[PDB]
Amino acid sequence: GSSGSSGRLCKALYSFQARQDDELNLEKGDIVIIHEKKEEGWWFGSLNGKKGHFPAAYVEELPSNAGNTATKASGPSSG
Repeated sequence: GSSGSSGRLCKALYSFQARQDDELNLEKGDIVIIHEKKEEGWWFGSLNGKKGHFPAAYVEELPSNAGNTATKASGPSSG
């Protein structure tokens, strides 16, 4: 599609409650951007704009994102 293929994606099967800021909170059916997974189960990525350490067993790697998330705004010569 678009020049990329750098970060992987995944869906949170079970909602995770990040005890502290160290970990990352996940919600049932949440797409997280896989940044780095150089750990056993402990994955690293951003959910909704916030990065952190979340479990793998909770999320599941996906081949492609879900449907198509986009919006249409207007401004000073937006496009």
